[PDB]
Amino acid sequence: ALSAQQLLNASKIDDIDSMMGFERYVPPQYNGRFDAKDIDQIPGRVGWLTNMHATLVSQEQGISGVDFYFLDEEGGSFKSTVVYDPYFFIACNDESRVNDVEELVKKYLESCLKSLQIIRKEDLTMDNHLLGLQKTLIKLSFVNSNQLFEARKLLRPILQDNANNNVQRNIYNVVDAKHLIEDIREYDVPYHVRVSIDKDIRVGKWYKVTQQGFIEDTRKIAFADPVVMAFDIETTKPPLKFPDSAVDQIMMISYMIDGEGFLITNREIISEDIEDFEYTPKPEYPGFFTIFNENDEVALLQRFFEHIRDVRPTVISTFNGDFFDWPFIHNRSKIHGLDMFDEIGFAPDAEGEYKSSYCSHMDCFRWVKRDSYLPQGSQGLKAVTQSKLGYNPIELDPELMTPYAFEKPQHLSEYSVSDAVATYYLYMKYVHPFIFSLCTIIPLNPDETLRKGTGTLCEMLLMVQAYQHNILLPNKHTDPIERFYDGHLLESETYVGGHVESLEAGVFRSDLKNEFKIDPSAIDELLQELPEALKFSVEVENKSSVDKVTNFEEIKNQITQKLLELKENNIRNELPLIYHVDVASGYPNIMTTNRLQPDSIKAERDCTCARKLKWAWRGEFFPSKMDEYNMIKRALQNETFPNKNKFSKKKVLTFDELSYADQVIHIKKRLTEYSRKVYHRVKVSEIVEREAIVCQRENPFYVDTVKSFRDRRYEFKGLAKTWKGNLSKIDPSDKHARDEAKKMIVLYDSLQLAHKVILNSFYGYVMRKGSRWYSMEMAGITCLTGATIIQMARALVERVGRPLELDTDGIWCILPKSFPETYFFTLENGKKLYLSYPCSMLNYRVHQKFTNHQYQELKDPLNYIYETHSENTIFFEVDGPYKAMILPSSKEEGKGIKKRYAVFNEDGSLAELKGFELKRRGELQLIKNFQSDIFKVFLEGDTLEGCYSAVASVCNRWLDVLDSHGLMLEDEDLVSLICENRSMSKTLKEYEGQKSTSITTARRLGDFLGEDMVKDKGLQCKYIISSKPFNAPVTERAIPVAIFSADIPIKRSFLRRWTLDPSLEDLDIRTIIDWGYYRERLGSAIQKIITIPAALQGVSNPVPRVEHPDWLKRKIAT
DNA sequence: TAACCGCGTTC
DNA sequence: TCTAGAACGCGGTTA
Ligand SMILES: O=c1ccn([C@@H]2O[C@H](COP(=O)(O)OP(=O)(O)OP(=O)(O)O)[C@@H](O)[C@H]2O)c(=O)[nH]1
Ligand SMILES: [Ca+2]
Ligand SMILES: [Ca+2]
Ligand SMILES: [Ca+2]
Repeated sequence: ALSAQQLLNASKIDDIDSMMGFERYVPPQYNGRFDAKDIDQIPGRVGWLTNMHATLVSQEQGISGVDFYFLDEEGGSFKSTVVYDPYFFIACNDESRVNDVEELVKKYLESCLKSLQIIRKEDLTMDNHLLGLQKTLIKLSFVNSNQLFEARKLLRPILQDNANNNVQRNIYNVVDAKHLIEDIREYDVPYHVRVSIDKDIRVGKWYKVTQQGFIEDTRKIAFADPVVMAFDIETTKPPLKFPDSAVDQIMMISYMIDGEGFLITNREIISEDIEDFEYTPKPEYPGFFTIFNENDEVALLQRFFEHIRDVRPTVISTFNGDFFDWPFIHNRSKIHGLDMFDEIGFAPDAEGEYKSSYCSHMDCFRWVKRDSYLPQGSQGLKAVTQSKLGYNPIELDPELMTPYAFEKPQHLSEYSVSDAVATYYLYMKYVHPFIFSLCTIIPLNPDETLRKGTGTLCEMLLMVQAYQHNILLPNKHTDPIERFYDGHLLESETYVGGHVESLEAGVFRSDLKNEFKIDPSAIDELLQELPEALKFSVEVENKSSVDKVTNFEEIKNQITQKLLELKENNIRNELPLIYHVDVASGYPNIMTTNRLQPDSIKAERDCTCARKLKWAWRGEFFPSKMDEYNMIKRALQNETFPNKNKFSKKKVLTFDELSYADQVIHIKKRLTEYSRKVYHRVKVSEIVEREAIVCQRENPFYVDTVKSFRDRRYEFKGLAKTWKGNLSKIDPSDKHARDEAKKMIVLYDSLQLAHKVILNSFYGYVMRKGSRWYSMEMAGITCLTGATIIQMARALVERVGRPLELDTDGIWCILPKSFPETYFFTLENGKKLYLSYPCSMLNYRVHQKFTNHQYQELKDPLNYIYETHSENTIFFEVDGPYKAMILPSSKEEGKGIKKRYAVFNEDGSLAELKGFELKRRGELQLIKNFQSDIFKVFLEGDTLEGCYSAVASVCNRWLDVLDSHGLMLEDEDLVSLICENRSMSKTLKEYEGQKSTSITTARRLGDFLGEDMVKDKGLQCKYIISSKPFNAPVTERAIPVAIFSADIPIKRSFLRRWTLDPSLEDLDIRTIIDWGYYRERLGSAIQKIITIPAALQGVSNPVPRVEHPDWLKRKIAT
């Protein structure tokens, strides 16, 4: 009877919408033909779709439908409602008797079923579906979703029983219609997704709402301009603690509406009335903020709710507002006897996020977290503003927030409007165009398009294709609770992913000579392939013909000579060429080349059309066999356990009474113990080479969806490279032009990276939990193939140059200055074709060794005729040459550091900075600032030995800071330089039985500040490592840096407690630091970046105060 | 030493 | 309920 609450909320939503200008529109009646070619003749209203929600409407019980919120061409707004019967399917194990099943379900579901019907869809798991055979299904249609759910509850027992054996009575006897129900299908599709897919309606498109339905207006494709608002709230706060929606109150709320700024102030906390002012951090971001100095918090809350109600915003944007701002405003409204929903139509949803019916809430922190491609260290508003808006917003220590409400209140007002300016323009410039364009292809509304996982977005895209090709959706994947290998219980299984190699460390610079040993057989190979490779570069790499290029022979000879000079002088000491080669959309193009997709992975039983491809399976299992396995379960069966309902008539249960899971949970622990004692190892790892069949004739709806999104992303990736060239062609004095060109580059880099995470997820989706198209084989084939290609390329580079670092699909390398480099074919039309010989030599070989010659495609659908052709879209791309690249080395013998380096452009700017602590979130600020100071200095110096001498100076100055026990620095730069920060993904209760600096910091923070400090995850544990107690583990000396700002009484007690020294009176931070610990941290940094890499290049220790490891001193002494 | 964990990176 | 993947560096504990 929950329909009541649902029918109720619909009427509430209907009224809130009309209050905001969204009255329900019903179009005139029309009896002429429905043809989009006569859109101007059909009666109806034209609007721009801005939102969609599922609703329960009565005619004038509840009927399911979808509310579609529009903005019209006359500056007005409205909404329209489409109704559509929810439905799912019943599949049969005997197609000749579906009418019996049909007759049974029509009576068994007499209560909730509205209609039924026999439908055929294409099933990709069925024999002969490639010849036109279809699956026969019963389409069960309902009046609303509540009825659909009841049928599923009524059908699951029949599905549970039909796989639970048949209770027999007369044992001497030799089919029921119930047993003909194989499974239910397409039952877990969200209703609004179902309507958006079947009706082909997308937010962001123009439609004409007529009686016949929605007619897309393809004549207009430019978005209408909604009313957009962004807001930031700032609240008082207990010193050294977090705000509380109960005790603390909102000081002020800054916001901007379509460009115009505002600020409401609570004058019971703000010491003075604030006067209108301007914060325009850059000319392109105007910010004229009118102020509203209200009396009390209640008055502030009512100005906000009244302004919102008057401007009527279809989009409201925040930064982390779903988990702070909106809940704070909601609790402050409740305490003050205000109801947020009745006032602004906003209320928390099933996951604690605040949404409305008429306005989309766009938390920009969701975009940053999912689509920015920004590291977690750079996901704060300040870092996002710097990177994406090109300036520094106003800063303010959060401890100073509540005091400055009284002492310096104008400064507080400037900070709040800074956060406001950043959020509005971040949304309008970045989040708004991306999400609303994405809505035009994804059947979700803006709220969900921004928030759903990228694997769900991929699933949404694939379901469209599958539906529009009449392909039956697979049910969501499910793992077995237990899987076994050679009698051992498996802990985990996966595939061998990407191949990563650390090949060389040290300093490499375009002006510092390097030693090259060139394989003369490699040069002989390149010369044998040269003629065809340049023909390949002309015709395949440039979509051209060798006839129209006029200087083909001159280029051939020029490269030939340079090659031959290298074959005679194998040993060479030349300047380097620091280049990067990487496959463009590697895993996508690997997939499309090999026709990879989950429905193409076939067994030998179920299928020339077959292309055998290899992958590596890796499993982690216990060392115990089955004989041992069953022994522990028997012992667990005799044991008794506590009941999950703490309060129950009963208070204990048996194993067999426990969930098959909790059971396996207990089996896991005991099995681990037994393996640790009898075997001494708890987990055995094994890699098994496997081979899979990929049918080259299967319905390619998946791989076509990847290919289409690949081409979608490439448009923005290409525009970014186009504008990176346009900026290089503008004269340096022509400012503004460079400024707009740089803005275009940041725009298209961002857009293409935001598509890259979706493109990335098309690869990961086949391994996602709940994936409708699961395939471990397809992913393993993709990874192994890329590893085969990247090492073939390394083999060639090894023989004509020095590869430095290798990762998955990319290689960093130095090549001789005299290696064939860049050439330009000239066409009869004067058009020039670019040629990077290092690139095209790899791509010709790639297309010799990895082409798919078995790719098939439907030529004639009516008579099912396939044609085979050769497909290969795997190409290396190239960037460089660069000024410098710095790769660190390990502290251990014969070991490298993968995934960490720094690359510098010829102009001196930083190109790439990978992996280093400087980039990661948290880490020790000392190591952060040291790395920040060091990498630039690697460009100074006239020789390699003089280069290391330049960095050594910074090093010794930083060692001087620590050898001096922080006497040099003022009090601040110390507390800031020696603090280490770490985040806790869970809360501290969830780390039971674990030792870590963050755990110790969190517990000590709670004993001194209260249990409210650990009530939420994501805590920022800021700590220093104390010297005392001596000889104690480091996790036992982590002191939270908040104590040194606490009142003396608390400081001494806890300090004394934490140092195990009750006689301590000296409380000065510098006397508490274990400076030897930090001196060792800096030493390891200097060791891995400077000293050991220098030794590997034959340079005496440039920082002798950092002693070499004993293995390195012995290696040089011999 | 070597196994192992949490966090946050590079792909 | 909703939920893309694996390989890797490093500080730190623990067989
Ligand atoms: O977050 C990520 C990044 C990368 N990958 C996977 O790593 C592969 C190689 O990682 P790349 O960064 O080279 O991606 P790409 O080739 O698709 O992009 P561009 O070089 O054209 O810029 C990608 O093709 C993808 O499958 C992920 O699965 N997730
Ligand atoms: Ca803020
Ligand atoms: Ca790539
Ligand atoms: Ca690339």
